[PDB]
Amino acid sequence: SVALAGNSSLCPISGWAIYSKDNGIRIGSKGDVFVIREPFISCSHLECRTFFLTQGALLNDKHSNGTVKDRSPYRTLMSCPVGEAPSPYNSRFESVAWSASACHDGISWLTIGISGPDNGAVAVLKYNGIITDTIKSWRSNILRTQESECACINGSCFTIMTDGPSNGQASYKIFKVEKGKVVKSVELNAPNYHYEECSCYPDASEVMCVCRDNWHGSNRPWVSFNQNLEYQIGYICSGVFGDNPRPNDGTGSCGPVSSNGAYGVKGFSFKYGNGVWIGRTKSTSSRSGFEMIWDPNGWTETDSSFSVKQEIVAITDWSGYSGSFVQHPELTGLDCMRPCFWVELIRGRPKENTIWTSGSSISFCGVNSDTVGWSWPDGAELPFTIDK
Amino acid sequence: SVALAGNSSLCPISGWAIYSKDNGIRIGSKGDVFVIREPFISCSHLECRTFFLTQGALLNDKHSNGTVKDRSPYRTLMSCPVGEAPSPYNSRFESVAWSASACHDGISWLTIGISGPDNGAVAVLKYNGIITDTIKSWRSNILRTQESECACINGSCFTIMTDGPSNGQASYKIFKVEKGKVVKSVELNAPNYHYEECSCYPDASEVMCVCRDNWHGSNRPWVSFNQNLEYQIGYICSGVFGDNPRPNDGTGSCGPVSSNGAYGVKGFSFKYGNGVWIGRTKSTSSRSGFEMIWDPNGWTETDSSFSVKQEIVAITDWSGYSGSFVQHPELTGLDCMRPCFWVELIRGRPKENTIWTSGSSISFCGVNSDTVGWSWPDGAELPFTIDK
Amino acid sequence: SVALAGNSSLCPISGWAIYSKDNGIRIGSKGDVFVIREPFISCSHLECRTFFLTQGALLNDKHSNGTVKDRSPYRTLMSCPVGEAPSPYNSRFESVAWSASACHDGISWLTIGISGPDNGAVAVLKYNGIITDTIKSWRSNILRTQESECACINGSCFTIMTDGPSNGQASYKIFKVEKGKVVKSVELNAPNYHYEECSCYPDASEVMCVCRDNWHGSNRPWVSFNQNLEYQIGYICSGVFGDNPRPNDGTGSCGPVSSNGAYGVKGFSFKYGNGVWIGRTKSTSSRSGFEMIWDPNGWTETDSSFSVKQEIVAITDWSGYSGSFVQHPELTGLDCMRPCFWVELIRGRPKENTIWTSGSSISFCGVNSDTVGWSWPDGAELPFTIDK
Amino acid sequence: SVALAGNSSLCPISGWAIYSKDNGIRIGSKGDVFVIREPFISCSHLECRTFFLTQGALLNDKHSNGTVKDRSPYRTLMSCPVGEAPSPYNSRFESVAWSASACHDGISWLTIGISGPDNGAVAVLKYNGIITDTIKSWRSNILRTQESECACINGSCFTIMTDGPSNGQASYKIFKVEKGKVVKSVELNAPNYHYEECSCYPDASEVMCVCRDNWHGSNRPWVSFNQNLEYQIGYICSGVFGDNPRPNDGTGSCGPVSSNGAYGVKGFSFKYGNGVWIGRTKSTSSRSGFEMIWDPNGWTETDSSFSVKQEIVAITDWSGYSGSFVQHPELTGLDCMRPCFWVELIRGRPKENTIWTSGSSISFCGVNSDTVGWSWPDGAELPFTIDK
Ligand SMILES: *[C@@H]1O[C@H](CO[C@@H]2O[C@@H](C)[C@@H](O)[C@@H](O)[C@@H]2O)[C@@H](O[C@@H]2O[C@H](CO)[C@@H](O)[C@H](O)[C@H]2NC(C)=O)[C@H](O)[C@H]1NC(C)=O
Ligand SMILES: *[C@@H]1O[C@H](CO[C@@H]2O[C@@H](C)[C@@H](O)[C@@H](O)[C@@H]2O)[C@@H](O[C@@H]2O[C@H](CO)[C@@H](O)[C@H](O)[C@H]2NC(C)=O)[C@H](O)[C@H]1NC(C)=O
Ligand SMILES: *[C@@H]1O[C@H](CO[C@@H]2O[C@@H](C)[C@@H](O)[C@@H](O)[C@@H]2O)[C@@H](O[C@@H]2O[C@H](CO)[C@@H](O)[C@H](O)[C@H]2NC(C)=O)[C@H](O)[C@H]1NC(C)=O
Ligand SMILES: *[C@@H]1O[C@H](CO[C@@H]2O[C@@H](C)[C@@H](O)[C@@H](O)[C@@H]2O)[C@@H](O[C@@H]2O[C@H](CO)[C@@H](O)[C@H](O)[C@H]2NC(C)=O)[C@H](O)[C@H]1NC(C)=O
Ligand SMILES: *[C@@H]1O[C@H](CO[C@@H]2O[C@@H](C)[C@@H](O)[C@@H](O)[C@@H]2O)[C@@H](O)[C@H](O)[C@H]1NC(C)=O
Ligand SMILES: *[C@@H]1O[C@H](CO[C@@H]2O[C@@H](C)[C@@H](O)[C@@H](O)[C@@H]2O)[C@@H](O)[C@H](O)[C@H]1NC(C)=O
Ligand SMILES: *[C@@H]1O[C@H](CO[C@@H]2O[C@@H](C)[C@@H](O)[C@@H](O)[C@@H]2O)[C@@H](O)[C@H](O)[C@H]1NC(C)=O
Ligand SMILES: *[C@@H]1O[C@H](CO[C@@H]2O[C@@H](C)[C@@H](O)[C@@H](O)[C@@H]2O)[C@@H](O)[C@H](O)[C@H]1NC(C)=O
Ligand SMILES: *[C@@H]1O[C@H](CO)[C@@H](O)[C@H](O)[C@H]1NC(C)=O
Ligand SMILES: *[C@@H]1O[C@H](CO)[C@@H](O)[C@H](O)[C@H]1NC(C)=O
Ligand SMILES: *[C@@H]1O[C@H](CO)[C@@H](O)[C@H](O)[C@H]1NC(C)=O
Ligand SMILES: *[C@@H]1O[C@H](CO)[C@@H](O)[C@H](O)[C@H]1NC(C)=O
Ligand SMILES: [Ca+2]
Ligand SMILES: [Ca+2]
Ligand SMILES: [Ca+2]
Ligand SMILES: [Ca+2]
Ligand SMILES: [Ca+2]
Ligand SMILES: [Ca+2]
Ligand SMILES: [Ca+2]
Ligand SMILES: [Ca+2]
Repeated sequence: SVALAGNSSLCPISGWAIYSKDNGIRIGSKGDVFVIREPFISCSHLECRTFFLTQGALLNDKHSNGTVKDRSPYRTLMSCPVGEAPSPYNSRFESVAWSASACHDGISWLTIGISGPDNGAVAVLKYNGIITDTIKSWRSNILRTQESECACINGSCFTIMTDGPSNGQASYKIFKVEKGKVVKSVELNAPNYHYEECSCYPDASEVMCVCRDNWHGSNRPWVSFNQNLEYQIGYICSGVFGDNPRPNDGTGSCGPVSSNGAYGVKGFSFKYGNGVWIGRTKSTSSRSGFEMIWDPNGWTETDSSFSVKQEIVAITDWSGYSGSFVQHPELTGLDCMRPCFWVELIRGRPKENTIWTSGSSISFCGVNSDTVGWSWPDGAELPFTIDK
Repeated sequence: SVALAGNSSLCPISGWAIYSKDNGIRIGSKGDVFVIREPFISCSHLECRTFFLTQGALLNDKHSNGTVKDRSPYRTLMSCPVGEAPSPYNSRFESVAWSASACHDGISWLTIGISGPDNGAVAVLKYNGIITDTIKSWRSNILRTQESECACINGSCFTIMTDGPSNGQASYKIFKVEKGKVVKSVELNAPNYHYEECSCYPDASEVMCVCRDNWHGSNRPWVSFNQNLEYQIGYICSGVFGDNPRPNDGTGSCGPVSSNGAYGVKGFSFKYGNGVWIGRTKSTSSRSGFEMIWDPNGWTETDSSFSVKQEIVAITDWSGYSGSFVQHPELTGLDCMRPCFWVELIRGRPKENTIWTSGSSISFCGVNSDTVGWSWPDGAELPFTIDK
Repeated sequence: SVALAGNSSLCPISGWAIYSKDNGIRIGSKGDVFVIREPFISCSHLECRTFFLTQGALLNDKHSNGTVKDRSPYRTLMSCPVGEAPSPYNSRFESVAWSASACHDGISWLTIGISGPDNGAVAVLKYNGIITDTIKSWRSNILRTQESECACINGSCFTIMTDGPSNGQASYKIFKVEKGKVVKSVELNAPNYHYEECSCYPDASEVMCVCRDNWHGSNRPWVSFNQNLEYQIGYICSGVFGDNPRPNDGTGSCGPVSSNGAYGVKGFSFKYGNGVWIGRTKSTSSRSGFEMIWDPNGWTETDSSFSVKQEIVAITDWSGYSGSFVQHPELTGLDCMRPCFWVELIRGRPKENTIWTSGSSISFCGVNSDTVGWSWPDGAELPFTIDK
Repeated sequence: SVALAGNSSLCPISGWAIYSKDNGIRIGSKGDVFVIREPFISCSHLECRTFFLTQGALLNDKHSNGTVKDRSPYRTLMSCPVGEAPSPYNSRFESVAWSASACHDGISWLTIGISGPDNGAVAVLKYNGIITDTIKSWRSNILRTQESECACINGSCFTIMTDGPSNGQASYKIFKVEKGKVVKSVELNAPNYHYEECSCYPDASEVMCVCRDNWHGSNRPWVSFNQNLEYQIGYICSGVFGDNPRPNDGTGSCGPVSSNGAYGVKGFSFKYGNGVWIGRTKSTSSRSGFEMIWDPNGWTETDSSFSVKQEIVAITDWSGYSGSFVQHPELTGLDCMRPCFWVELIRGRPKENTIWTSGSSISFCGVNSDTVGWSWPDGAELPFTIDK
C-alpha cells in the first residue's frame, strides 16, 4: 500500500538480544531439509523471512556432495519463515540464482537472482514475483551481488554488484531500482579498493554498505550514498580489524590493511557518528566464534581500543557469513530504524569430515535494555549417516 | 483490533470434556516430529495454539539424546495448531528459549523466551513477533517463568518469574506488560514460600496463579493480584494435596506442607468461592495418572474430604506437567470465562529405557453438561528404533 | 455470514462424474500418511474437506498394528483438503473421537466426536472449534453416530445417534443442533428396525437418512423428518438389495429383509420421487466392487427390476464404506441441491496379509451430462515393508 | 472479480530470462516427491502455479514402477507453487485425469481432467473446484487434450481436444468454455493434418495454438481462431523444423513434412508477424537439449535460415515436453501479453536404467532486455536407491 519511508535514524542501542535460531542442520539429520548457504533475513512492513541459496539437494542425501561448482545451474534462491528449518515443505521459490539479494519496499518483494555462465551472467530482477528487468555482466567476469538484503527508501531500493577478479582490482556498481526496474546506476571510482558481498542498510534517507575486501584488506571497505547515487568511499579505520582472516588488532587504516588482506568473509558493521558496532569472528585465521564490539571512535580513528564486547558464538564453535538487516518503523511501531544481524554457522567442508557443506542461522536485534553474551552455536553432531 | 476485556467470572461447570489429543509420539515413531516438553495451549480471540519447547531435534534421531543440559542454546519456543503433531513442517518459530510463557491480548501475541547463561539469563519479550523489551536476571541464579500462558485483562498481560534456588528460599516477581513492554513489576514478600512454574488465569478483572513449591511444599502455593499488582499469597488449604510427590491425603495447611515437599511437578487449580478444582497425578510418588477433583471447601479448609473425582489418565500410564488455559468470551461467545487445562504425557527418560525424553498432549474444557471419566494416555510403544 | 438455506430439491441427474481420488495408501508406502477409516467428505459454502478417523499412527510404522480396540483413546477425527493424502503435515485436528459426524451450516463447522468408555461415551459438539455442548450415552451401550456428514437447513443441523446392541433391537435418536447446541431431540419409535451409520442429506427443507441395519436387514432402513423432528420410517423397497452382505436380488420388502440380514456396511441412496439411486458393492458377500443403480420405482416397489447401472469399482477390487454428501446452491451457484458420494477402499485386514487396515477414497458428483463407468480402485501393492 | 481482457498483443522481446527451476528429482532422491509428467505452468491475475499429472506414487518407492498403463485410474491432475518440488505436502488436488488442461479467467480456475476407458473417456470440467460440465469422447478412441494451459479472453476460455488414431487421421475439436460450461464447439475440417497436445495462447483477442503432428509431420501444425471459433489452419513453414524426431534443417513446407514425421514431442512456438520463436530439442532423434530460435520469416517462408539462437539445455542433457504460458497485463502491469515457456526434463525410462520415469521443470519469460544462453538441466544422479 505505502512505501517504507526510510528516513529515520538508527535506534540508540546498548547490546544485542537474540531474535532467532533455526537449528536447521540438527533437524536435517532426520527431517527433509535443504543443504543451504547465506541464510539472510529481510523484512517487510508485516513479517520477516529467511532467504537462502540451495543446490536443490537435501541433507543426508547423495546429491549434497559438495565437489561441484558453486556456480551451478541447480542453485536457487528460496525463502522460508524466520526460525524454521529450510525444507521443500515450508520454503517458497524466489529465483534461479548462484548469487542474490532481496528486499521489500513496503509494497512488494524485490528479488535479484544471478545465473548463467561466468563470462556472461544475468541478474533477473523480480517484483512481486514477476520479472521486471535484467542486468547483464559488464566485465564478463562473474557478475555477483550482496548475499544479504538490499536497502529501500521511499520506494527506491538500492544494491551493489561487482564484476571482475576476486584477487585484484575489480569493478563496482550501485543500482537504484523502482518497482523492480533499474532507474539509475553508477560505477564507483575506487582504485585500490575491493568490494564484495556488501551489507547495506538505510539510515536517515541514505544507504551505508559495509563489505568484504577479498584482494588486500583485512579491514572492511564501505560505501555510502544518497538517493541520487552521489557516493563516498573508505575503509573502517579501527584497529579492531573486521575481516577474517586478519592480523591481531593493531594500528588501523582508513585504506585497506594489507596484512592478511587476501580472502575474507562476508560481514557487516553499523556506523553511529564516529563510532562503530563491529560483528566479527573470534579467530583471526578461521571462521570460528562471533562477537559484537562497540568502538566509540572506530569509524574514524585508527587506534585498537574499544569499550564493549558481547559474546555471540564461542571461539570453539564454527561461524561463517554474517550480514545486516533492519526493521523499519512501519513494521516495529518505533520512531527509529532498528538494526539487526544474522550469522551463518557453517558446518561440513572444508573443516570437517563430510561430503557436504551447509549453514544454520542465528539472528539478533539491537536494543537499549539489558542483554547478555553467550554462545549459541549450530549444535549438530558430525559426521552424518551419508558421510559413513 | 480490541483488547480482551478479562472482566468476566469463571463459568459454572460440572465436569471436563475432552478438547484435544495430538498423539505426537506415536506419530513421531515414523513422521518428522520434534522432541518436545511443556506443550502449553493458549488462545487468541480467533484460535488456539500449542506452544512448546524443543531442543531442535526430532524423534528417532541421534540428536534427541537427552544427556545434555536442559538449559541449552539449542532450546527454542515454537507453536503449532492444537491437536497436531509438532513438526518442523507445521510449527512456527517464536523465540530462543529454555523457559517461556505466551499469551494473546486480543490484538497480538506476547511471547516471553528466556535464554543465556545461568548467572545472567535474559527474557526476550516479543509482541507480534517484534522484540519489545528484555528482563535480565536480578539474582544471577536461573531466571525462569511459567511454562504456560500468561493472563491478559484489558490490554495488560501478567506473568510471574522466579530467580534463585529451586531447593530453598528464592525471589519472585510479578510483571505487568503492555504491547510487550514492562510497565510495572513487584517483588513478592513471601518468606518461607516457594514459587515455580505458575499457572495463571484471569477471573473478574484479577489474576490467580497456582504454582509449584519445589523447596518444601506438597500442597500448591498461590498468588493473586489486581491490575496494579497489589497481591495476596497463600497455599491451597485442602488435605487433597496437589503436588507430586506428596504424602497420602490427610490434614492440609494454608502454608507449605513439608512432608514429601521437596521436588514437584508443574500443575494448576481453579478457585470457585471457597471451593477448588484440583488436577493432580494419581500416584503420590511418580508422574503417573491424572484426575480432576472438586473439593467444595478446599480453597480455605484443611480437611481431606472432596465430593467429585473425574478420571483423566489411569495410574498405570505416565502423565507429566499440566497447566491452565482459558477461553475468553471474545473467542467463545459466552458471558463467562471458560476454564480449560492441558496435560503433558511424558515418555522416555528417566522412567523408560530410551536415550530421549518427550511429551505428547491432551486437553479438556470445563462444561456444565454431561461428561465422563476415562484414560487417554500417550500410547506410544517404547523403546523406539533409535534406542536399539 | 448467512446460513445455507437448505430449501432446494435434488438436481435432476443422469449419471456420476468423478470428483476426487486421493491415492492415500499408494502415497503412504513412502510418505508420512495416517492410517485412516471413514474418509467422509463434507462441504461449506466455500470448499470441501475430507474428514476421517485416525488412531494417530502412520502407514509402515509399528503403531499401525490393528490388533487393538476400534474404540480407543488414541482415535481422533481430523480433516484435510479433498483429494490429498491424509498426513500429519496437511491435516487439521477436529476432535477426540471413535465415532463422528461433521457439517457446515453456512457460517461455521459443527463437529461431533464421541469418545469415552462403552458404558458411558460422550459426544463433544464443537462449533467453529469451540466446545458448545455434550450428549452422553442414554443406554450405556456404545453411543455412536453417522460416520458421514450431518445435514443443515437454515441454520439448524441434524444428525442421528444410536445406543444399544448392534445385533438386536437398539435405540435411535434424532438431534437438532443450532450453533453447536442441541435444541431438540426425539427418540424413534421403531420396533423391529435397526439404524446404524446413517447417510443423511437435505432435500426441499427436510432431511432423508439412509442407514445400515446390522441386526436383520439386507435392505437399507431410512428415516426422514422435517425441521421439527416429525418423522417417518421405512426400508427401501427395491429387490435390488443395498447392504453387504445380502442375498441375490429378488423380491424386496418395505420392512427388513432378514435373509443375509446380519452385519452390514455403511452406505447411502438418493430418493427421487418413487425412484432411487442406490450405491452398493458388487459382491453379495464381501466388500468388493461398487456400482450405482437407478431403479425408477425402487423406493416404493418391491420388484428386482432396474434401468441403469454405472460401474465405479470392479468386483475384483476392494471397496468399503460409502456415504452421501451434498453441494448446496451457496457453493455451486446452481438452483438445486447437488448429490455426491464418496467410497472408502479398504485395504489390509481382514482380507489381506498385513498387520494394519486403512482406506483410500474416491468421490463422484451427480450430473445431467454425459458420464461413463470405469473402475477406480485403490491401487496399492500389498503387503508393505512393515508386514515383512 | 473482473475477467482478464485478453486483448493485448505479445510483448516485443529479444531473448528469454530464466523464471523457475524446481529441482524436483534431485530433491525427491530423499524427500517425499511425486513421480510426475507434464509440469505445465499457468497463471491467474495474482500468481502462477505448476500443474502436473501424477500416478500417486513417490520417487524411490515401489509404486513408481513404470510398467503400467499411462491411462490409469490412479492418474490425477495436481498443482503446486511454481519452483517447488511437487510433494503430497505442498500440492493441491485438481482432478482425476490422464490428460488435462487448466486456465484462469481472471475470476477462478478452470480445470479439465479426462479419465475413463479408451472407448469412452470423459472430460470433467471444474470451475473454482466445482464440477460444471462434462465432454464425452465422440470417436471412442482416446479423447485427449493439451497437457498445458488453455487460453482465456474476456471470460471465455478456449481449448482443443483430439479423438482418434495417433498414427493416422483423427478428429479435432475446439471448445469455448464460460464459467466451466461449454458454450460452443467446432470440429476442424483438417484432412491430412494431425493435432495433438496443443500449446495455445491468447494474442490480440484471438487464440493461436501450436501442436504436435504424431502421424506424418516433423514441422508443427497450428490452428488459430477468434471468439466465435472461426478458424484457420496450417503448419509452420520454416525449414528450422520444430518437432522431435525430425530431419536435419532443410526446405520447409506450409503442410506436413513427412520425413521423420511419425511420433513427436509436445512443443510450442510464438508467432510475431511473419516471424516465429521456436523452442525445440537440440537432437533431431532424441529428447535431448533445448534451444530458442528466432526465424524472422519463419511463420510464412520455407527457407532454413534463422537469425538468433539461445541455448537453454545442452544436447548432452535430457529435455522432454515443453509448452507455452502467458502472463496477462492484470498480473504484470504491462500493456502487452508476456510470452513464457516451460520445459520438462525427463529422467528415467526409456533412456536410463531405472524402474520409473519422471520430469523436473524449468521455465523462462520473454524480455526486451539483456539475456544469456546456458544449460539448466535436471541434475539428478541416476539410478536411485529403488532401482538397485
Ligand atoms: C519521515 O517520513 C514520514 C512519512 O512521510 C510520508 O510517507 C512517505 C513514504 C512519503 O510518501 C512521504 O512523502 C510522506 O510524507 C514523515 O511524516 C509525514 O510528514 C508529513 C509532512 O509533515 C505529514 O504531512 C504526514 O502526515 C507525515 N506522515 C506520517 C505517517 O506521520 C516524517 O515527517 C519524516 N520524518 C523525518 C524526520 O524526516
Ligand atoms: C466487561 O467489559 C465489557 C466490555 O468493555 C469494553 O471493552 C473493553 C476491552 C474495554 O475497552 C472497556 O473499557 C469497554 O467498555 C463491558 O461492556 C461494555 O459496557 C460499557 C459500559 O456499559 C458499554 O458502553 C459497552 O457497550 C459494553 N460493550 C460491549 C461489547 O458489550 C461490560 O459491561 C463489562 N462487564 C462487567 C460485568 O464488568
Ligand atoms: C429458498 O430460500 C431462499 C433464501 O431465503 C433467504 O435465506 C435463508 C438462509 C433464510 O434466511 C430465509 O429466511 C431468506 O429469505 C429464498 O429466496 C429469498 O426469497 C425471499 C422471499 O421472496 C426474498 O425476499 C429474498 O430476496 C430471497 N433471497 C435470495 C438470495 O434469493 C427462496 O425464495 C427459497 N426458495 C424456495 C423454492 O423455497
Ligand atoms: C482492452 O480492454 C481494456 C479493458 O476492457 C474492459 O475490461 C474487459 C475485461 C471487458 O469488460 C471490457 O468490455 C472492458 O471495457 C480496454 O480498456 C477499457 O476501455 C474502455 C473503452 O474505452 C474504457 O471505458 C475503460 O475504462 C477501459 N478500462 C481500463 C481498465 O483501462 C482497452 O481499451 C482495450 N484495449 C485495446 C487495445 O483493445
Ligand atoms: C562426490 O563427487 C565427486 C566427483 O563427482 C565427480 O564429479 C561430479 C561433479 C560428477 O561428475 C560425478 O559423477 C563424478 O564422479 C566424486 O569424486 C566423489 O566420489 C563423489 N562422491 C562421494 C565423495 O561420495
Ligand atoms: C548420549 O550422550 C552422552 C554424552 O554426550 C557426551 O555428551 C554429549 C553432550 C557430547 O559431549 C557427546 O559428544 C559426548 O560423548 C554419551 O555418553 C552417550 O553415549 C550418547 N549416546 C547414546 C546414549 O547413544
Ligand atoms: C500386534 O499386536 C498384538 C498384541 O498387541 C499385544 O496387544 C497390544 C494391544 C499390546 O498389548 C502389545 O504390547 C501386546 O503384545 C501382538 O500380538 C502382535 O505381535 C503385534 N505385532 C505384530 C503383529 O507385529
Ligand atoms: C514392475 O512391474 C512389472 C509388472 O507388473 C507386473 O505388472 C504390474 C502392472 C502388476 O500386475 C504386477 O503385480 C505384475 O507383476 C513387473 O514385471 C516388474 O517386476 C515390476 N517390478 C520391478 C521392475 O521391480
Ligand atoms: C517519496 O517519493 C514520492 C513518490 O515518488 C515523492 O513524491 C516524495 O516527494 C518522496 N518524498 C521524499 C521525502 O523524498
Ligand atoms: C481498559 O483500558 C482502557 C485503555 O487503556 C481504559 O481507558 C479503560 O478504562 C479500561 N477499562 C477498564 C474497565 O478498566
Ligand atoms: C430461517 O431461520 C430464520 C432465523 O431463525 C427465520 O427467521 C426464518 O423464518 C427461517 N426461514 C424459513 C423459510 O424457515
Ligand atoms: C467482454 O464480455 C462482456 C460480458 O459478456 C461483454 O459485455 C463485452 O462486450 C465484452 N467485451 C468485448 C470487447 O468483447
Ligand atoms: Ca580480506
Ligand atoms: Ca577505538
Ligand atoms: Ca513440592
Ligand atoms: Ca474439603
Ligand atoms: Ca444388514
Ligand atoms: Ca424396480
Ligand atoms: Ca511428428
Ligand atoms: Ca527463415
